[PDB]
Amino acid sequence: AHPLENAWTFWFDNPQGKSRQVAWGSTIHPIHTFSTVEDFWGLYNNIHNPSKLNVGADFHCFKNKIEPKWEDPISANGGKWTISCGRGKSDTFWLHTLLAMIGEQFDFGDEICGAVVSVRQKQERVAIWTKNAANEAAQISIGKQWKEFLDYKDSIGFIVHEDAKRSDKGPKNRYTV
Ligand SMILES: C[n+]1cn([C@@H]2O[C@H](COP(=O)(O)OP(=O)(O)O)[C@@H](O)[C@H]2O)c2nc(N)[nH]c(=O)c21
Repeated sequence: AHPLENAWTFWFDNPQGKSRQVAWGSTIHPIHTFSTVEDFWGLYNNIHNPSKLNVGADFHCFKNKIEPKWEDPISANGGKWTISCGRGKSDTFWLHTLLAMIGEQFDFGDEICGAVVSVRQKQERVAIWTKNAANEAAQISIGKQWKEFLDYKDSIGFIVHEDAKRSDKGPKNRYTV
């Protein structure tokens, strides 16, 4: 078996139609933990790809003990890069995102906390979470390489978690790569 540098945990949360504004993530839960390339596949192969997910469901893959929540102390000062695409057109983007992450392919690897693919009504988004948004140099690098890894050519934005918390209005991208 080929061991990974870091352990990872798959997370999942299917609201089942319930609103996401009330008691958010009260059901988010871990699914599987893996620490080798082979184990990663065995899990990935027997797990619903993004395209098979119902509206409202969220699939996450975080490093070590980090949880898919803004309130997590590890992501307290972080943010995230997002890519949006049509319904059922994120299977590959998500896959490559996972491989690049577990592969420790990023120049500022420490920053990487995990990834989350969100399935919605008329769109699907894949987002990679980072530790320090105040570090513009690192984030710009993470963003560019991520697009490079997924061979994405459209501009993307980085949204600080503190701005995402804004329940009053949509968050404005801090950076764009
Ligand atoms: C990711 N996330 C989402 N929420 C809540 O869930 C809402 C919806 O978040 P979403 O479903 O990720 O975005 P969407 O509805 O545009 O598809 C957010 O506006 C917050 O009210 C969150 N609330 C907390 N406390 N922590 C989180 O990480 C978090």
